[PDB]
Amino acid sequence: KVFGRCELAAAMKRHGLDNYRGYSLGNWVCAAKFESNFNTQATNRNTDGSTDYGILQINSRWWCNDGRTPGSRNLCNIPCSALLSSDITASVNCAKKIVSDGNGMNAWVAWRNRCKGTDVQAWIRGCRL
Ligand SMILES: [Cl-]
Ligand SMILES: [Cl-]
Ligand SMILES: [Cl-]
Ligand SMILES: [Cl-]
Ligand code: NA
Ligand SMILES: [Ru+3]
Repeated sequence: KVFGRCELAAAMKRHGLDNYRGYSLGNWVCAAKFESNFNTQATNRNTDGSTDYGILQINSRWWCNDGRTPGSRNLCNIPCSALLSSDITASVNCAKKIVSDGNGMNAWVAWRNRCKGTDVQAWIRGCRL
């Protein structure tokens, strides 16, 4: 599914991400924009052989199992394919664990490089939330 900006904001809110670990909804929307362009089916191979999956480009090296990432973990206890679903529940639940891991949203390099410190509230501007 390719979400609209306010559609995804609404879904993330409904799923408990608004201010999760102190990160306003705009931060989550901004991260999703630059990780996946709001596309739940987004996949990208990393140089290390791992693959990132979904709306929030969660990595197969720690967080989900894809059967092809040697020496990896599956800390979210899910198949990476669950992260490509139109239903964002699995991605949100796993992102909750990632952002709680110690470095907050810096775990998402594109959040750090493109969202951090910016006017992230722009991302939820005009949404009925
Ligand atoms: Cl915000
Ligand atoms: Cl699996
Ligand atoms: Cl959903
Ligand atoms: Cl933090
Ligand atoms: Na894995
Ligand atoms: Ru839902």
